[PDB]
Amino acid sequence: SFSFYELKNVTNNFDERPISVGGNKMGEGGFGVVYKGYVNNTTVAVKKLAITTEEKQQFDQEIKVMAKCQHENLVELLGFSSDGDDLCLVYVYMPNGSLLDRLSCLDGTPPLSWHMRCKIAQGAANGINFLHENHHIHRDIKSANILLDEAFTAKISDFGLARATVMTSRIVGTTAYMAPEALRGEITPKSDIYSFGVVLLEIITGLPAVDEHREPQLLLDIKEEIEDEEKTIEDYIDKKMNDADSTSVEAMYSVASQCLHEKKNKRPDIKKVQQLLQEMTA
Ligand SMILES: CC(C)Oc1nc2nn([C@]34CO[C@](C)(C3)C4)cc2cc1C(=O)Nc1cccn([C@H]2C[C@H]2F)c1=O
Repeated sequence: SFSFYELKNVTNNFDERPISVGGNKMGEGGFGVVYKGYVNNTTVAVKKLAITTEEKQQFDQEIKVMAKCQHENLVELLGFSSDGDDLCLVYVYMPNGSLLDRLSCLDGTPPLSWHMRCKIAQGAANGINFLHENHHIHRDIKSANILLDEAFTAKISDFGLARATVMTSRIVGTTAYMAPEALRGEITPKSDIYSFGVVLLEIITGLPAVDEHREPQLLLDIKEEIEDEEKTIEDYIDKKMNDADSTSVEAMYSVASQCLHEKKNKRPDIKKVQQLLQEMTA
């Protein structure tokens, strides 16, 4: 447990400037802003939450799922702070930031090699598999919620939407990653698989999941382009790599394609996805 005074103190008073300019801001999600902190001889990440105020519930839920789900491919939650002006979650610092940022080479980081893209996709599937085995649905699988430590091990983060077939009157998620049935209110782990297909296309292409100036705007729509023979896989392979063999890139694309089936019951389950990603680099 942490106090707002101490989290405030170790974040330079929640300095909103980017790290490069001298502040503490590392990024921001839909629901908060993430700051670097240095507390008790340890670098940490501190998310200050910031949707109706009752919609506090997320803070509450994030703590319960972290208690249950601990795994090599899941971010570790260090502590929290409910006292003070805002609420705050403290996590183990992830030295290579998010997969989203490393795919865009944000702040000058080197492009991820194909070999490391392959290991990261396997690691992220392992984290999803752990969640579904423990009867959890993440509901916000995306490359911004896959973080990378100093070994480039993938760790799933941001459990504020996770849940323990069923409809909800409160649809949540990130639209550019969301399966059709999840957009329409369904709660199923089959939807996490769909979102993971989009993440696999980010990893293949280096492109963001949505781009209003791009044709097509939604990355998941390049699957139909390739199927229609309007483009090839090769047209979309990230050029910022020189170790991407054709065979294994097409193999991961095929995985991404099966994940992106419109009909949830035609999608592979996470165990099949794990097996196929394993076979890719075997
Ligand atoms: C993605 C962004 C928000 O976080 C980070 N960006 C970073 N960039 N760099 C560098 C180093 O060299 C560079 C050139 C790349 C800058 C290091 C980073 C560490 C973090 C971090 O540890 N971030 C989280 C840890 C734990 C959890 N969560 C999420 C729940 C939310 F809080 C995190 O976000």
